[PDB]
Amino acid sequence: PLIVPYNLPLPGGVVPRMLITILGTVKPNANRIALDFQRGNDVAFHFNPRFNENNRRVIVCNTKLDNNWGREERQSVFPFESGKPFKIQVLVEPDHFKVAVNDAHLLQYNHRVKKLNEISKLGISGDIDLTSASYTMI
Ligand SMILES: CO[C@@H]1[C@@H](n2cc(-c3ccc(Cl)c(F)c3F)nn2)[C@@H](O)[C@@H](CO)O[C@@H]1Cc1cn([C@@H]2CCOC[C@@H]2F)nn1
Ligand SMILES: [Cl-]
Repeated sequence: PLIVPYNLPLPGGVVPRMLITILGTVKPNANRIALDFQRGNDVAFHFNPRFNENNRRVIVCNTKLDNNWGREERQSVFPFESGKPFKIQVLVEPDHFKVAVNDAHLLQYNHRVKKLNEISKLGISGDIDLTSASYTMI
């Protein structure tokens, strides 16, 4: 286990067939979780479960370029629960990131940042206890 926030290094960036597994437990009174796939200051893929946005639960995904947030992709399917252990898996595919939570497909996010080999850090933050952060090639 590690104390958030934590940066998982991704040397030489990501590549198709790379499967990243984040294990943790959501804190009892959680407001938000965030994964940030970074290319320097740019955020290629921000995955942001929000427990209480306008008294609703929503997943927000976005890209940050030149310090500006772009078009949000939103999803009401919300597999997380306060207090509960989770597994987030991010499969890097040629054209998108594929996200599954607790072995169930959640969403796909098309690559806006094209230089996968430059996406060299994964930031993990928010209202979680982080157990594990690792990757393998499938
Ligand atoms: C509050 O900041 C968030 C941002 N955010 C969230 C965090 C974070 C920090 C720490 C922890 Cl522990 C953690 F969980 C975190 F989510 N940091 N930055 C991010 O979620 C962003 C996703 O679009 O939305 C907000 C920023 C934002 C969005 N937009 C518009 C909205 C209309 O559409 C076009 C633009 F997107 N303008 N600014
Ligand atoms: Cl944090």
